[PDB]
Amino acid sequence: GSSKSTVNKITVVGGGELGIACTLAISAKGIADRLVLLDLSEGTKGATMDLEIFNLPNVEISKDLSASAHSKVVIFTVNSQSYLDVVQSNVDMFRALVPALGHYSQHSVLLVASQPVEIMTYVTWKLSTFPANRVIGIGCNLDSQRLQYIITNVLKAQTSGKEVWVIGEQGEDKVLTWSGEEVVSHTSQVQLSNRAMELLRVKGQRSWSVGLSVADMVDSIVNNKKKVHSVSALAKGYYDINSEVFLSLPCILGTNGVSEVIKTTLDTVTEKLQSSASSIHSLQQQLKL
Amino acid sequence: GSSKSVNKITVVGGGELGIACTLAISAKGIADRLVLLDLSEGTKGATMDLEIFNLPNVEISKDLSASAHSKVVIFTVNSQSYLDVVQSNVDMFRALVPALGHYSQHSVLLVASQPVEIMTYVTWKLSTFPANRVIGIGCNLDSQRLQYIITNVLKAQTKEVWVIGEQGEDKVLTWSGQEEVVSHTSQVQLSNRAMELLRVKGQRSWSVGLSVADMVDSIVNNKKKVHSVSALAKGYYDINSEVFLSLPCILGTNGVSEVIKTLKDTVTEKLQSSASSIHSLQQQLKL
Ligand code: NA
Ligand code: NA
Repeated sequence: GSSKSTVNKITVVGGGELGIACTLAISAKGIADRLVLLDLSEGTKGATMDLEIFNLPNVEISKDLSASAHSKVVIFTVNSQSYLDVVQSNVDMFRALVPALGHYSQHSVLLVASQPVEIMTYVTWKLSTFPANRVIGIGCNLDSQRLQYIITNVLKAQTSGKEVWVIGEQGEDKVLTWSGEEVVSHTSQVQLSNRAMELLRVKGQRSWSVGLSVADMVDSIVNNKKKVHSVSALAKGYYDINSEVFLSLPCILGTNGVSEVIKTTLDTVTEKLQSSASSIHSLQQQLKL
Repeated sequence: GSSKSVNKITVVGGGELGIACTLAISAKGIADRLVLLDLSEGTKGATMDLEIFNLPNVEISKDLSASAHSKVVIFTVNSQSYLDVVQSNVDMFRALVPALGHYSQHSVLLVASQPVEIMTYVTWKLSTFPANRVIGIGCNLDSQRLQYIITNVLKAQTKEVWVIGEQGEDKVLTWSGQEEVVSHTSQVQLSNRAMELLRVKGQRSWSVGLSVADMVDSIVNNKKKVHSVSALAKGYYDINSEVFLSLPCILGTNGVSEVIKTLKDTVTEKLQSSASSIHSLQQQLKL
């Protein structure tokens, strides 16, 4: 008792934790005018039953691919022994999905959040027959937003007009670059960069964090923010890469996807990027697409 | 590039469950202001991404006093023999609940930490709040799923069924009943089947977050909606020990306004058994 003592339609592909995280983050900020969650699991699982029960006003859950029609953004969150076999399994899942989703939303931006992101973005590009500017992966977007917060807020470091980005291939080995001027000591900038990078590298990347970074990218696209994000983008022509690979590059994002790749200062950065391009390209060559 | 081919709500804990509650509450616009208390080692930067994301009405803090004047305080924090594990959880609550109760003296305390029955009792003891304003998530998620299973998965004619008692793999159900007479055997068969469908399902952080947000909705908007929540069960089912079990309650601005009357033998048997075992564990805890 009382005793004491335009209508912005967005499709999230996948009803797993990442798909749910994207859905909730997008809904939390009111980014979508309407949101379709494509639940592609076995029906018996009832993977998204709780979301149906919760009944978000502008959210529709469906198992029908055609429910995604006329989307502004289609977000891929789905995922499947040896490395090549595991990647091939993911590729094969995308092969049965991307062409249909591309058909249903022919003017959308395709946003790839499935891993390994560089290969999966390339695969999505090849399967959709979309222009490269409208196919992007989450790349090092989360890394970059965190790194910038680390420098500004954790380290309270004086950075003057210069912005820092994590670029290239997503992984434990991380590559950074600066875009901006006030003259700064090379030694001090390297020391700052190394320190902020160490702080970043120990952090995990859980589904909720990825969902939040995805929602922010969708925000930029649907509202034509022209905000810079480091995303997986077609890297041929940059850093003397002559192969068709997607690496994370700082891009201006808006209604038509990537509007511009911004220039950064120019060497180990090129070397690491070319090495990534080489290994990614070699793995793409042995995949069945 | 071109080429082709004022309702203030505090969430206690910044772990996955705390985040899930925060996002679910924000998604529906339930909170006017939301404070997320990040009680981890600040070195981990547990909630950094949520700060970066910058939800308009969300404040992240490590300061307990930032929770002051909340309408609802949600406990999502958690954490070797079973008694030692629960004791560590109790000890964490001992350093927390009394301060949060002090800072929001007129709030409803909503306990989402496990084992929920014991942790709700502990929160009740530590806060010195009236029992109606201390509730646990109990079997709320179970109940909402079970009703959805019957109505939507089984398309069965009947919403008036609740999962009650102690949260666990072996579940107890009860019906409110009405003027329409139904065959006992048919109702038992329906219940067993829906219960099996429910029992194979997991309860992930995102699912619990959604069910929590819905309960917060009922409280802060005074919905007077029935939820099966962990509530002081003394007086019900011949239990005269102070234990919290999940009972169907009407929730509103002052927490539990009424425990609804539900069904006639095995249900009481299972409830008394749960009451006894829970009470035994409470007696051996240091509170
Ligand atoms: Na809906
Ligand atoms: Na904020």
